[PDB]
Amino acid sequence: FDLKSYLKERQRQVEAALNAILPPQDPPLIYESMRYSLLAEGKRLRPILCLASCELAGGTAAIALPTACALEMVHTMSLIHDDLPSMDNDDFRRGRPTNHKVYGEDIAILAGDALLTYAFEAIARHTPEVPADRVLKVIAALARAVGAEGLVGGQVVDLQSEGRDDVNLETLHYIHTHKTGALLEVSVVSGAILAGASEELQEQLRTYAQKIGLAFQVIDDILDITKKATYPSLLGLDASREYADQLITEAKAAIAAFGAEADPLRAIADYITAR
Amino acid sequence: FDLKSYLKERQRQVEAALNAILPPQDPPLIYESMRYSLLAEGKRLRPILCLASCELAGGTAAIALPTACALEMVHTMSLIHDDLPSMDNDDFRRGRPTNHKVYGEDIAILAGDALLTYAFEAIARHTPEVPADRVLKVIAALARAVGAEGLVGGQVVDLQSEGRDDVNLETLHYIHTHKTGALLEVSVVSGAILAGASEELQEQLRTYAQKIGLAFQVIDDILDITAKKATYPSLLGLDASREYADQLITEAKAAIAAFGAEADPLRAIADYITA
Repeated sequence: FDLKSYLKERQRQVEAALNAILPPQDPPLIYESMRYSLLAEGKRLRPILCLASCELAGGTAAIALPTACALEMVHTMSLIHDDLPSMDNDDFRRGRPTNHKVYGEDIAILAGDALLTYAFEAIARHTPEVPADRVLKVIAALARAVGAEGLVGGQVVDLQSEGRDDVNLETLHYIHTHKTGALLEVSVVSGAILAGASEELQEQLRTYAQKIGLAFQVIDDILDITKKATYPSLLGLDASREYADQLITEAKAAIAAFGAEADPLRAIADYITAR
Repeated sequence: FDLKSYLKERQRQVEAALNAILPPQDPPLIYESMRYSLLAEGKRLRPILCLASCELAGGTAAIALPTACALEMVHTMSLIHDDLPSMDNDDFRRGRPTNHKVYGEDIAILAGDALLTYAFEAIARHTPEVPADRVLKVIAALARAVGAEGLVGGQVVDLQSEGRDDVNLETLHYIHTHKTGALLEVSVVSGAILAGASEELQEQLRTYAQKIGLAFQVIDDILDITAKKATYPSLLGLDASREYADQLITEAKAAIAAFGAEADPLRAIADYITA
């Protein structure tokens, strides 16, 4: 399976969709700020996982593309807010000034707020050929994933953990499953819901997304060391490596029943451990 | 019509709903910050307009109460973000410290983000009986109203207008219809949509909400000078501003003139503004 080629094609398609679904409008400054962060270079993993889960569950890319775009908008608003001086205080991201360094903190906050709202608008208004009740379940699932039970909850426990000496593995698990996991889970589940997948298929994809998310975090901590409590700091390097391998095993196991449709998802799992 | 008595009863109902729909949960700090701003003293005009519009269009309070709560959550997140040092830099609001002075700017930003998301979750998850397609229309309408075409667009043109000497009546009209009007418009329209009102009834209520919003702003500007920023008095003159306020309330009551009973609370709110 040519993962490099699949990812490059899908990245191009998502970037073209994002550019078309949020065109330059009035007032020009707020649209420019939003698009400055949204159309910046990125892997587009969340939209790609949404389109791949839809296809695997028998749906078309077309029905899931608004939701795919929405997932990137929510991801983008979390980065804009996190770069703020009040939060991680970053002047640069991937070689490019951060939104607030170019437009001011006030415009950056507002660009984040407008992207979060546009995510919900795009799902509700533009999702084609899916019954309303299923589109509503996606709205509810995305709202749960991004808010205090998900992304925001994770950010808040992480902030409270800064410079503590007592951060344990339960705390680390909560932070990673909420700060990053919740949005990965809803990326795959939303694609499946739009396609009209069974609860069983939804739970399989949820398992896959949680596991690859945790795997990515364990391997990143390993690559850093290749006071912040990390998987290596608590488990030890060799135990961390085994944990990462167990997570990708359980991720691939969750989608073992399918054929060629699951190959892109299998390849993404493999790539993480190969990194 | 006893407005004082109607408002006190509806305020009690909304505050009970708000407290129940967002109970204290884990992580405790984020829920505490959210509730600190959400359950603070207020008129609850937006939820009240939602319940009143639903009833007027033949719906029940019960079908609109999650949306009513959602409108207050969005209003609350706008105040939290606006009080930030990056924006209006307010240490106090209605006698009490602002969210960021109590919890820090990071928790305040995240509490705002989590309230905006919960607004959409509450509508999608808890709206009873109303068919899904109409609940989706409310999600879309609220997203349009809060984002760059509405509240955020208004805030951005307002920020760009600070310390300009060329601010004209078109700019002032845009700011007030978008910064404050759009959320008032969607408060009444959302109630009507949930009830299954005609486009005609929706446009009548929209006209009413825009006009009372403008009327409130013109009268506030009058009361500031009665007791460089371009105002209605600075551009129109005091006596012309007074006539504009009276014309707005006239056009607002005219919009709902055909009704006879459930329009009385909306008529009373128009009257209150001119007083």
